[PDB]
Amino acid sequence: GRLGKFSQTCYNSAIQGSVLTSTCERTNGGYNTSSIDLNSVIENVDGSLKWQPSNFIETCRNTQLAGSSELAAECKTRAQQFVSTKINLDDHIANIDGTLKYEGG
Ligand code: NA
Ligand code: NA
Repeated sequence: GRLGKFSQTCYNSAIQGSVLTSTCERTNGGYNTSSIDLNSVIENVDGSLKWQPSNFIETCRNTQLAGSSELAAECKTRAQQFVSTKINLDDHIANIDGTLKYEGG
């Protein structure tokens, strides 16, 4: 399961806020410096940093809009059974001058 392992062929890595920057070896020699913002892939669960789960489409089926604003679907529990669920998209999706935009807690 060899996902990741950037550190093996990079150096001068550092973190500032949510951003990792490092200088990494290219396939045919030479280096490149790049950054990755970790806010979209790591989350704080009750004081513990965790990798965010796979996109919900991987573990949910039959997604649809129920009525004017609810996302409904059937999703897998940790025990791997599908159950019904819904979420009101009006909670956090706004019309900003004609375009759908997220506004989070
Ligand atoms: Na560079
Ligand atoms: Na505006």
